[PDB]
Amino acid sequence: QELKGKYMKTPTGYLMVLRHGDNVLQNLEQLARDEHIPSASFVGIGFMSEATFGFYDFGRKQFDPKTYRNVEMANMTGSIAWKEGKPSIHAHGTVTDGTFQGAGGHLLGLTVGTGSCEITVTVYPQRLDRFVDPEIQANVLGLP
Amino acid sequence: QELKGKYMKTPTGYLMVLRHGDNVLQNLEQLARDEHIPSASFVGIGFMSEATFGFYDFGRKQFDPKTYRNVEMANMTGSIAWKEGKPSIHAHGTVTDGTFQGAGGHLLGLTVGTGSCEITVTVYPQRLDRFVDPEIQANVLGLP
Amino acid sequence: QELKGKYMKTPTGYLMVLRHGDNVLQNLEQLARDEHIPSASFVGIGFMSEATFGFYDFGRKQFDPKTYRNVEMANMTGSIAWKEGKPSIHAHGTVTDGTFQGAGGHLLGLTVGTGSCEITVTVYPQRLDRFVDPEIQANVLGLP
Repeated sequence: QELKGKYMKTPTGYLMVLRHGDNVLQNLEQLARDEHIPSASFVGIGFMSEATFGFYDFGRKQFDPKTYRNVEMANMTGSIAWKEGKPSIHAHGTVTDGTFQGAGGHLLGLTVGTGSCEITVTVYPQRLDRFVDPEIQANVLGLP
Repeated sequence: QELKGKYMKTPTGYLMVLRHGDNVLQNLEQLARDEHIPSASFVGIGFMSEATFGFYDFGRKQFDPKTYRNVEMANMTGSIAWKEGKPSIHAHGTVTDGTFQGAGGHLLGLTVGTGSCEITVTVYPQRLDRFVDPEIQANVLGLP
Repeated sequence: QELKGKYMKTPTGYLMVLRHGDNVLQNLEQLARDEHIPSASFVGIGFMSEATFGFYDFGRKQFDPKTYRNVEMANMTGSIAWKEGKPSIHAHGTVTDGTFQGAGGHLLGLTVGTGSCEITVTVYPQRLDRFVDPEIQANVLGLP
């Protein structure tokens, strides 16, 4: 019942409308599990109480993080796939505040604020996993 | 005849190409009315003579606005729905100038400059309204 | 064989996953030629070893360019069409670095770094050309 009222089936996939306090990537993980999404693309917009990005450091194998608060999310773009049996969301975003200046990159997590988040999901029939590309030491989406 | 030559039907919705001087959100409103769009998602790009954003102030119930001139629109992302019988466009954007620095957020209005605006519209069969969410005092897209 | 393993057919078009060292717009040109794409929209994300943008100068008929290195591409949005028999890609992007500040605009070229690039392509049945709009001295996508 977690996702009750938070999405609708569309001809090409789903439309999701998340609400105050919803954890965006976790709700996309739950959609993947509830609807058994083989793989998907998505885009979205909304208003976030917090958005955390990471810039990956290959040397020390860690994301350097940064958190923004009470920001408009001008765009999110990403994919749904799987890794080790669990949903594996890969999302980027662009956020702006009352200066209107943009920031963002690779999303680690984000939470809807006093607003909503509209997400347009295009679902594919192929079950896709992500794997570590040994040439670069990063996760990449595998295609058939 | 307003929209003559400005869009084509696609398998999933429409593709719109707006031209010098066109008011982007107003042309999306007109597409909604002319094609009786129940609801839709969209993304787009273009070059704007002006783009006006707003950062909403919940205390005084007003957007603080900011206008940018002669800017590339690196992305727009949004939705078409209805409110009180009229089209209700919810759009965000990201704009850049000759410094290449990004800015944007919630769009209040924008006008195509010496360029064009390409808009990819995905149309859904469900008629959707936006409503004020009393928990947050903001418009949210209602789903069935 | 250039594009072997780099894309899959989807119900609405293609999904492309480009890899370290791939030239993004050139690979989209090659997809257009290999799959005889009449026209298309796309969005994408990835990590770029370099991304070059241009801000067009109408007076001297040239793009002023700027190159960013080792950047996350928070979004790309664009279209595939044709001009003089050759693919004509029109793409914008938004990139961020370890400051998380955003930059971008009109893309002249970009190369995948130690990462990948996921591209969601929506294909239309209509063959579209771009043409110079004599009122503005810029290329615009022509519609039927």
